Amino acid sequence: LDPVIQQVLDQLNRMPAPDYKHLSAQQFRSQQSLFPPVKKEPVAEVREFDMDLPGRTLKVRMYRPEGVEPPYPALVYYHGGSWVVGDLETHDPVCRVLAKDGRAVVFSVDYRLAPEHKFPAAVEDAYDALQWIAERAADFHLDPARIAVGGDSAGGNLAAVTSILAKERGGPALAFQLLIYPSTGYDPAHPPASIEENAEGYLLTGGMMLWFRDQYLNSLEELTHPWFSPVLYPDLSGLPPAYIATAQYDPLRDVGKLYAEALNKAGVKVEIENFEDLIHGFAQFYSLSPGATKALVRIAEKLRDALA
Repeated sequence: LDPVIQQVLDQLNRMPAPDYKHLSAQQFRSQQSLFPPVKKEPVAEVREFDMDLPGRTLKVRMYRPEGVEPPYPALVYYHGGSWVVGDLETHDPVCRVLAKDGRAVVFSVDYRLAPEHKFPAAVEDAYDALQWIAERAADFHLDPARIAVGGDSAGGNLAAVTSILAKERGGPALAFQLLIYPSTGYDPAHPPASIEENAEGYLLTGGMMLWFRDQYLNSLEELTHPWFSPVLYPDLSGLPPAYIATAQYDPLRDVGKLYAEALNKAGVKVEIENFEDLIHGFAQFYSLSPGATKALVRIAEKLRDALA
């Protein structure tokens, strides 16, 4: 068997065969891990509904894990995609792993994308979505004291900013921040080592990074706007405890590190783990790469411990 294939098969075969004799087409379609060849972990329930907010409606997908009992701890998740791409489908596999292994109800938010909707549209969506869900904790049998925010890449950025906004606005209460190789920013006059080092050859490149910023931002001044680069916010005290995952061969590796330092500096509890042999966006390789698979579950296990 071809190297990669043998690996994916065991990864895809991990779960048994669904009781085909009693399987509906809609269910098969929602769970099929054939194309793309990415495994979709089973959860007890997946609901999709609309979130009517002022000026716009956001689609949402809720994942309730099997074996967990109410009140449920929860995670409001914002997908990655550099503020320009990604949707509920691209990160469906990721949310399933976080719900299943994190033992928490996950709410994946379909926030508005640039350039159609420039900064700070996504930021407003992230906060308002958190607020909408928190206001409806009972509706989802959630434990109000165990609602966390999180995201990968641009999504991690949104989760981090939402926490600050929630602090300034007086709420809602956030119990934890799950930041997966987040784009939390840095000072352009002090770009960390990794930015220069891993500029090319690892999926996320410098040319790509500038391009994404062009699509998302309106002016150069916004490069240091705290809602874009939260690491620059002057008062990170009182924020929710956080867990940050970084990838060794990721230009944003040191960016994640810089946020752990800023949070730590402000007296915020934070744990940062750097994953060896992985690149930016490794969550997308869940079920394909053994290392990525192990790392993403490790991240989900960190979420579980945090919301216990």
